[PDB]
Amino acid sequence: MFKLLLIFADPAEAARTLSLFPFSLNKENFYTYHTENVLLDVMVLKTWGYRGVVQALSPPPSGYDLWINAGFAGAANPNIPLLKTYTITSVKELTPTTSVEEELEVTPIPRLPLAQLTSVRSPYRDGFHEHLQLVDMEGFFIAKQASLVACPCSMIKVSSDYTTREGQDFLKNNKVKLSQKLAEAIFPIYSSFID
Amino acid sequence: MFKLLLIFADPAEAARTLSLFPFSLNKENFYTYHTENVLLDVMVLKTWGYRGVVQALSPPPSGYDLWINAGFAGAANPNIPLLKTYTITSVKELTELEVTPIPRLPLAQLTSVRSPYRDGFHEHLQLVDMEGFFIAKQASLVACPCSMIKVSSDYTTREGQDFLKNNKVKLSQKLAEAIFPIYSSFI
Ligand SMILES: Nc1ncnc2[nH]cnc12
Repeated sequence: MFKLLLIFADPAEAARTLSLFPFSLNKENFYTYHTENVLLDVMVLKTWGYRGVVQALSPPPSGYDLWINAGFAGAANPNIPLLKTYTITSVKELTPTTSVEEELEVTPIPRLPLAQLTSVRSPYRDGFHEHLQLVDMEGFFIAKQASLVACPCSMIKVSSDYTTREGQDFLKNNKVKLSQKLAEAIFPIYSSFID
Repeated sequence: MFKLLLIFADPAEAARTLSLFPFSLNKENFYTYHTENVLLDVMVLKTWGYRGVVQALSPPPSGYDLWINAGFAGAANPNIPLLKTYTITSVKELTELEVTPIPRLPLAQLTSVRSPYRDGFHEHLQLVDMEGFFIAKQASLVACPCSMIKVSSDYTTREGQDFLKNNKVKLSQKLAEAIFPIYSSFI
């Protein structure tokens, strides 16, 4: 029996995927669905408050066969069109006050185009950048927690906004469309693990 | 822009497919969704069988590039397992028309009847429904290709509907999981 964990940063990202299957809330306060040989669970990191906390995935969930982090990401290069779904090859956490970085490889999803991801704490609205592609908040954290349970981790990121002040309105106004692109990319993955 | 019409005979059969996209309700039982490249419309009949087809699809809508009739079907041969999604190659009325198969689905032939068929397996039948023949006839009027997705929902023996009633969610979800990739085939 194949056990797949989906991880979304927030409810908006998760919404359309949660519509795809008849999930139920379990007694542990997260969403679950199973059929045939597949268990499909969903966890949402930040449902409350102004920020996510480390205990959202600490200790990391044990026992799954694959984690997929699906979410929105800002485009920091104008050559990335919006509303486009990518899979991630590597994710780096960047600390802007020191320029110190860490970086982990992640497992690409078949048939999605490849991109690099940088995770940063604060929303990225500085502008465009020579050496950034997609930018999110939680990707590195999730990949690093996955390493603690030796579970492979893949990422699906949809381009949600250009990383400028003016560009944030597009994210504000297109959350349903963006969440739908995530759902459409997740389905063929789920389907490939039916035995 | 590709234009797809999906037709379901009742809301329970349609329910999980309608959960797949953030459809807008244009009018009673008529749902619409689009991206730039694909228009996806869903019609749910207001009653079953030939009467419901006539009410909803006469006149037949023009302008679509494909019609898909998705629904529950009875299995009239014990060699057909239940909870299995098939695509249809031909359809006839028990009392014939080619149908366009959806790729990567098991193949079956369909017979459309005007009353719930419970006569057992004593005929060379495969899957049995109430709407498909009549929907294919309407699609022909507008020279539109027609495909059908039929999930085996009961055996055509007495009280066989109990399996369908117990498995409504799973059956409706099987239809949704066959429909979701078709939408993606046009992007
Ligand atoms: N047994 C049956 N007869 C006719 N139409 C059906 N649709 C589903 N089951 C059926």
